[PDB]
Amino acid sequence: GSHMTPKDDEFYQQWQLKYPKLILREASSVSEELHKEVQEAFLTLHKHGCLFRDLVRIQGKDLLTPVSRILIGNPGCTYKYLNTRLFTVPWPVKTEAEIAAACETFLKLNDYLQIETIQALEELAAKEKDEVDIKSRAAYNVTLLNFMDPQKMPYLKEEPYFGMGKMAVSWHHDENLVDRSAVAVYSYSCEEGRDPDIWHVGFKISWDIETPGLAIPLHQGDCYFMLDDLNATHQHCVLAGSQPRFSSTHRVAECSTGTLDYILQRCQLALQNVCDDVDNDDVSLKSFEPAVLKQGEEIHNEVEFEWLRQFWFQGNRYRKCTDWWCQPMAQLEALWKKMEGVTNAVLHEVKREGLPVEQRNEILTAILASLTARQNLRREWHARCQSRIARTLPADQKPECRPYWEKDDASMPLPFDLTDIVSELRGQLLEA
Ligand SMILES: Nc1ccc(-c2c3ccc(=O)cc-3oc3cc(O)ccc23)c(C(=O)O)c1
Ligand SMILES: O=C(O)CCC(=O)C(=O)O
Ligand SMILES: [Mn+2]
Repeated sequence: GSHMTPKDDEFYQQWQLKYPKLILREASSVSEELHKEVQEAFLTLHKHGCLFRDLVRIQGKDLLTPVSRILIGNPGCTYKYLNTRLFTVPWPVKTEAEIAAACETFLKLNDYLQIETIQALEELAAKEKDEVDIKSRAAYNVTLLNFMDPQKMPYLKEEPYFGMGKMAVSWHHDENLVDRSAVAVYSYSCEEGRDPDIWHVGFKISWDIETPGLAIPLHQGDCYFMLDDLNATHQHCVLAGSQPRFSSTHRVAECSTGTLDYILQRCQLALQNVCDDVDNDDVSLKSFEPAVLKQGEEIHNEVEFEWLRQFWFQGNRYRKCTDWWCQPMAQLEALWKKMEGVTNAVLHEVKREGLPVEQRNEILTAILASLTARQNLRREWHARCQSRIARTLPADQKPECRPYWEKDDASMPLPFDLTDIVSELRGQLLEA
């Protein structure tokens, strides 16, 4: 396989024909005011130690990301990538001053790229011959900031299909975005085919290593845009240059189950089955209808694994840049605590003498999948907090396996290990 750069005559026609949805707006087209401001913001944020490598999970393997990052965006919003839920350090939509200033900066960058994107989608629709679709597909709600110093890596991976050389980030799609939403990137480089010293973004068509890929050079302050279905039909990578580089990748996160407000509302829904006169250990339930119980235990898992464990796995490295999620995480944890009491109550009702076995088996069938999953995921999370590489990470932001309590701890109604309880309930349902 081979690739094209501006050095090739075919590059330009290839781009115009097979990539009308990829746009480049060079540093020139953006005000020097903005450049200085966002570059300063990157640099303060780096100096404050705000960007972290993530301890992600891909195809069974625990991996540190070579790139270090921080998520910034709408308050209460989250972005899930490579099985890791990033929580926004918030920007001032309708903290240590400096850090708050940088977030405001990236908010205005966001406004600018949003305008540019709408503009480009308008021109794109015009060449193809509804403005709600356009504005929603450009309504960026977060940006994921990236940093890599390539001299810090002992050995970089070779781009395997087209000879593009060294890769900072492998071929992928930006995942979990609103359908056909655009992606806008501000690239900031600290400065026989593609020049190894310059950073490039690479592109290929999915499934296809015969059509030569493109490597677009990125100089300081250059911006690129992926429009409409480009991010789905094509893969992209990042090709390392000689110097360090920052980037700001503004996206429309699909967040329909990804906001604080959403998960709080799910918790409230589970707790509608609970007599709520008073908050004590005496949890009593309004109903034991299978469908209501299933839902409650499903929500129990949702808040526990998508929110609590995800959050605390990141070693609380937010209080380094914000405390916005502190009380929300305390509130969710308490809501999850009550839900522990709920599961206990359901177990108590199952073991109760005087319950017709038909109603007992109706309940078991409703909750077994949830308690099973709660066991399996709890093991995964516990392993993932010990493991090989979790060893190394600085104790100042190393994975905490929260919530966690010992067998001896009697502030909690149930044990962390549910294996006994799962076997016992699975046996009863087979009792013929
Ligand atoms: N240790 C690593 C962990 C993750 C990735 C990586 C990927 C590695 C493999 C892959 O198929 C997709 C990847 O997508 C990424 C997206 C990001 O925003 C950041 C990193 C990746 C990589 C990589 O780029 O090869 C290495
Ligand atoms: O930095 C870029 O240009 C693309 C962003 C990216 O691939 C990433 O790190 O998620
Ligand atoms: Mn990317």
